Amino acid sequence: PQITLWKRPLVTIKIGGQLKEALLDTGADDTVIEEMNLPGRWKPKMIGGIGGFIKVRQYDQIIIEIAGHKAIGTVLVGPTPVNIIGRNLLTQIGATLNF
Amino acid sequence: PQITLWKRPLVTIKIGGQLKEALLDTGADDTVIEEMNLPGRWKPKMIGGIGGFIKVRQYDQIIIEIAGHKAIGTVLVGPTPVNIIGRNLLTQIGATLNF
Ligand SMILES: CC(C)[C@H](NC(=O)[C@H](C)NC(=O)OCc1ccccc1)C(=O)N[C@@H](Cc1ccccc1)[C@@H](O)[C@H](O)[C@H](Cc1ccccc1)NC(=O)[C@@H](NC(=O)[C@H](C)NC(=O)OCc1ccccc1)C(C)C
Ligand SMILES: Cc1ccc(S(=O)(=O)NC(=O)NC2CCN(c3nccc(C(F)(F)F)n3)CC2)cc1
Repeated sequence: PQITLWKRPLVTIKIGGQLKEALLDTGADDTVIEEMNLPGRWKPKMIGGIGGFIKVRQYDQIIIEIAGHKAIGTVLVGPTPVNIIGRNLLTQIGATLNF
Repeated sequence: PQITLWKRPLVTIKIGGQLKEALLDTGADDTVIEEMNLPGRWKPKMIGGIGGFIKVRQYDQIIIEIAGHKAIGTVLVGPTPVNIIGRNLLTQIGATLNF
């Protein structure tokens, strides 16, 4: 695809039989989601935001379809105001910024 | 150019006749920049993201060069831990997410 940026880059993501939407986010080191019935336990983490720092729940080896493409990685769950797909998962599906 | 994303996409910018580096941020609705005086009048605004909210001086019709591409737009001035060229100005230089 070749997505223009006049609106938010929200794409259909799927994860362990859960259809959702998410934000392709070139300024996000990590992928961060609001909830999902993920692999039980989670090693805790801290992530950096514009308005301070938040505590999240890290889950690894996570299979996720993004916009068609398959991806494997580290989905954090945290108090995010929108499902964010960061560079860790954007790399694998070949996603690049262009101008 | 075509920017892969294994690292942060920081680029050279020129703003207020001052050279900076700044992160190309497709999740950001607005453009946010660290302290500096710009010309013209500002008006208060709060923006929010991860961690919570910050306060900003919003400036308008602010001429800005980005990886050597000219652009007029709204630019927010406030204490971000990083300069962010969000979607408002990305649409001007013709930026797209390609995969
Ligand atoms: C996703 C995170 C991992 C990411 N943070 C990082 O990658 C940081 C630097 N690194 C990191 O987490 O590494 C691990 C760690 C941290 C420190 C040391 C060791 C361990 C991040 O906060 N990403 C943001 C940029 C950033 C990075 C460096 C430091 C400061 C800010 C935007 O790209 C990202 O797009 C966010 C997510 C998002 C998108 C849209 C909606 C709300 C939040 N947007 C924003 O912060 C922007 N806000 C918006 O687009 C609009 C204007 N506001 C909004 O819709 O907010 C309403 C909202 C606020 C409050 C609660 C409910 C709703 C923007 C203006 C800066
Ligand atoms: C391989 C390939 C090359 C070129 C193209 S394109 O057709 O010249 N450009 C384009 O289509 N832009 C927009 C429309 C489709 N869209 C999108 N693309 C993928 C996945 C999702 C979804 F649903 F999950 F959200 N949405 C937004 C961008 C296509 C394919």
